[PDB]
Amino acid sequence: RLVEEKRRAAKLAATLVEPDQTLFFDCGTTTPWIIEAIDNEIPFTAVCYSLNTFLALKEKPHCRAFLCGGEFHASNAIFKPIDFQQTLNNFCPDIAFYSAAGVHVSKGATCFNLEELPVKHWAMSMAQKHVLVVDHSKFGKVRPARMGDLKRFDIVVSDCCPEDEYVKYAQTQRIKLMY
Amino acid sequence: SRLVEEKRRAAKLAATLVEPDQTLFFDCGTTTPWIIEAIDNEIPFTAVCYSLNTFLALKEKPHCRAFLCGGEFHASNAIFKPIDFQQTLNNFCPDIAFYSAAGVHVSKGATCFNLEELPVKHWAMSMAQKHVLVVDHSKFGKVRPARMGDLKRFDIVVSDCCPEDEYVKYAQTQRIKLMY
Amino acid sequence: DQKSRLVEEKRRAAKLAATLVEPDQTLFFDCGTTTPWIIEAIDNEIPFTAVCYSLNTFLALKEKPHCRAFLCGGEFHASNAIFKPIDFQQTLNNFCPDIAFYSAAGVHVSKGATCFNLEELPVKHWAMSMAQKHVLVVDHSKFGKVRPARMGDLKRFDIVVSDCCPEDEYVKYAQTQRIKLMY
Amino acid sequence: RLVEEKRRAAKLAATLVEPDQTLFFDCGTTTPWIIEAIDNEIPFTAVCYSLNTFLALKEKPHCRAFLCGGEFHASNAIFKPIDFQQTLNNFCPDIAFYSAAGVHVSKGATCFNLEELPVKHWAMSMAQKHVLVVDHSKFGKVRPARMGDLKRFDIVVSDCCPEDEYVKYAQTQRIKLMY
Amino acid sequence: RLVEEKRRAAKLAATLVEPDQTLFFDCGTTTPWIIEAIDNEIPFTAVCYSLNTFLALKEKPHCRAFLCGGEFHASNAIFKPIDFQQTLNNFCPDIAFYSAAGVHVSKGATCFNLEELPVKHWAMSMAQKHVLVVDHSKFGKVRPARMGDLKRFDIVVSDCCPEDEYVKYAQTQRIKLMY
Amino acid sequence: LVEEKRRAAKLAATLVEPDQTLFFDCGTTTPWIIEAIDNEIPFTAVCYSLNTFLALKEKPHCRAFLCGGEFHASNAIFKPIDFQQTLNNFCPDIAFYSAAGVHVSKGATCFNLEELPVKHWAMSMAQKHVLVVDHSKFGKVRPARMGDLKRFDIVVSDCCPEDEYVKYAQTQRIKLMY
Ligand SMILES: [Cl-]
Ligand SMILES: [Cl-]
Ligand SMILES: [Cl-]
Ligand SMILES: [Cl-]
Repeated sequence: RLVEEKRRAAKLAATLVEPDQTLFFDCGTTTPWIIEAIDNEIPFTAVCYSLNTFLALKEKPHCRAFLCGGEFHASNAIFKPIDFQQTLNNFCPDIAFYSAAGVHVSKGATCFNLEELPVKHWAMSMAQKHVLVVDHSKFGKVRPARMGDLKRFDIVVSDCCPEDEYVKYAQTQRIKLMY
Repeated sequence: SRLVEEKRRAAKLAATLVEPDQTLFFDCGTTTPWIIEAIDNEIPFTAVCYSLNTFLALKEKPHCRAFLCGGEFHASNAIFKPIDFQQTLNNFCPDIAFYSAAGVHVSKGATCFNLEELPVKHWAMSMAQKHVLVVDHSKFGKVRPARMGDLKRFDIVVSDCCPEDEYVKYAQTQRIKLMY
Repeated sequence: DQKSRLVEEKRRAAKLAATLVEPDQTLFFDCGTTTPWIIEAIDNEIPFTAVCYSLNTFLALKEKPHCRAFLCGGEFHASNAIFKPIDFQQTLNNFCPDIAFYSAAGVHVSKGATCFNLEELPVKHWAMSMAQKHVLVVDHSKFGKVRPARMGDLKRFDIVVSDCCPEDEYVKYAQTQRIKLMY
Repeated sequence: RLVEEKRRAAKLAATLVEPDQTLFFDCGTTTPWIIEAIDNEIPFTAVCYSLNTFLALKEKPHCRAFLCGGEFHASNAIFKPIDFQQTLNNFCPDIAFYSAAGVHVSKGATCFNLEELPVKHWAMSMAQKHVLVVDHSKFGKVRPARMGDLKRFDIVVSDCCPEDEYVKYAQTQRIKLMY
Repeated sequence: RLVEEKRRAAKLAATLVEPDQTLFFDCGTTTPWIIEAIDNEIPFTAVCYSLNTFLALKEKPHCRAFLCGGEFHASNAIFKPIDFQQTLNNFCPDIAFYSAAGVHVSKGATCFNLEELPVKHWAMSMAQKHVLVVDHSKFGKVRPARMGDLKRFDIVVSDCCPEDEYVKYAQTQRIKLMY
Repeated sequence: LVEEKRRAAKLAATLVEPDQTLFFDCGTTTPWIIEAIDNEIPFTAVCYSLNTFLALKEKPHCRAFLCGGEFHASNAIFKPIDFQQTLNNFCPDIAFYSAAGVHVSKGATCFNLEELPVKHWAMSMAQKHVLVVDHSKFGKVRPARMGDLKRFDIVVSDCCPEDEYVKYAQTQRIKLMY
């Protein structure tokens, strides 16, 4: 589970949040720790597509919360839109916080489920700043559903310094590493 | 909190209308979750809703394919209000829509407390194939500020006991089936 | 002059009518120069929702910091600066107001409540059919007058608010029809 | 502010108005200049959803003015219909004049408030010709409420030629630029 | 199952095909009769998303057959794209031929399966002319998956003149009825 | 060489684990791999040819994906026009490849160049690369070059190839299964 590592990376990712921003939060067990770490006095607007992520936003007294609806999928408790992403097409989030099961220089960022790709792809195209929040265990892993190339992300946040391969790759692509 | 026993009986009767593989719409409130709980746990069905407690009840049904209408979250009745285009809901023509109402009045119609619930209630009233209002005996004669529509918009009104003769006569004249 | 005395009579009736507003109620305000004084007299700390169909009524609601204001749109008409709804399903059919506050140019025991403009009857009749409590707010000069547009029988109003008690025939009619007179 | 630039762009947009047309005017401080530029002898029907826009139409002696009613929102003094589906039924404007706080090739046209999206989306679905009227400062900006892709607009009107990025996108997508 | 009626409506729909057009064919047992009715000498490009439709196109010597890929669903043997936003982004068919289980004046065109809506919605958004081909039994029926309002279709083709309420709706909405 | 192809295909099928995401190349060898997978093993598969898809369609526990595009009669394949629609969404656990030639110098080759865009996609995105060829493919040189043999982690055949291939496989750390 690496809960302690996820919580530390998420706390560092939360330092990027500014008052009145519109934020996108991906699914999984890492992003809810970002929501918890945001000071409860900071007002913000948030969009999400998973039950545990929404329930975390619901506990923030100054969060204007939006949920992308659709068919419920038990894995990661997500909602998958039938086709058009009406709710999401109304936003250009200041920051999108992403989750991934794998981070690979050649293969890119991957996840376990294809059902999560439509919303992750929407965020990658419509958000203004892309922040991948992943514990150290995700580096070097490759899962079967592909989100995209690592160059799609502006910042990668983790619990400790990634291997030298990712440090050098991040320098070349101007990807900021926070750990 | 109050009239749970009555809400349970109305829900029990409403659940008998469900048939296998139907697409069902469930309104917000504390009555409709009891309908979902009363449905045969072995019957497969597809359900559409727009509120958190309604969705959580559908999630507990092993053979329910559940859809949630998204949008802005409103604390009252824990609903989701679409910004404008009802994308998820525009994909459905439910076999049965189960509605909630704070008031049932012969001339003013069915009413609720919150205007934010009217867009999805009006959608169901235009797109569902059968309209079933599920209300306890206390809703009859009450009028709240947000108007859902005329009682002739419903095919069936389900309650825990027979309403006053005023509603029996009205339902008989309008061809509205009363179930209690 | 006669203009200033008319405003203070309307303001006195409107100030008394404002005492009926309770927190979180949904209110309807009619058109004219009496209803804006009701809106102004409501405690600025009381939250409420209000629907109207005229520009001056809307502008008065806009000044209330805790008023959730709704304006019935449509085509604009110069007299009383009203909006004629094309479709009542747009805004008005969504409401069953807790209280409807009405204006009238005439109040008569047999001819009923009347106004000058037939164009205002569609919205006035809508409110009379859908609101939960009906409050007619009129200065004393309106009693006994009969204008061409008929709103309805005086018995359709739960409360009639004026700047002074009307003549005995109105007091007796109110007792027979269970109309509360406020003055 | 840029009042002179807004007036010059709006004056150019007004040249598209023909007698007896039905026009939609968006909210903001640019569209009132289009209304001012229309010849006073030209009769037309107009629909709007904001107080300042309506007051400008009321001042036009040969304008049959319609106001889209609903809940009042102080920002831009707009009215938001209770039910988007019942917005201005049976109105099919010949031209819709739109406002935007941001014009971006990838993110599209954006505005500051989500409460303005329902009537803007109504016009985008019902109007026969879509004209975006924006001063040069809107180009490159991305605001939190998204109206739609720039290809949703038939014409983009401005006070001067925008950067080559926009001239190129308009040329490839066949979007007319007027300046 | 009115196969002769489906074949008659399909033959009439086939008269709209012109050489070198790009055509979309919906799933079901009505559209394959349109494909059979097209002269085997007429060259054309076909887009489909179902196995039986594809196998019918594969036999047309001058047809360039394109298959919309994705996840296979046994009902109607269709393919559902992983991400609707990336579906056939380069095609703008001259004509889209649609299927429907229900044709209703108020509720619109409906089908039985939600998995068919993404490609049906893609065609409705990208094709230049929309032609619904339905036998007389579809009129008045309502199924649970909604494709859209009847006004989304330019032409409705059937095996006989439908009931007066459909003739009136079509006249008012400018929908051409072919039978 | 149906018996030889089934022999090699059956050996290749022993590599499949439940719940894996697999890529199956075109040709008449890969459908025999699909046939050999136990019908009770659940798996997800992506392909780009008609016969390969029809083979997946017969597996009751296979979640089947077909990469679309323009149909091409030879090897009955689909030529993708947009890699973003289906293929770029996958990083398969195992890619099972076909080839008409296996040569130390010329590498793995096929007859049709229309197959290279999808084969090259698989070679770059799959996690494990398994070339399944009967003994007759060794030493042949066809006109469409897939890539050097070192790009494949495993080469599955129906019998031991000539010593030149055994030694080359050892120097490249390629596993030979036969
Ligand atoms: Cl009057
Ligand atoms: Cl709102
Ligand atoms: Cl595809
Ligand atoms: Cl190399």
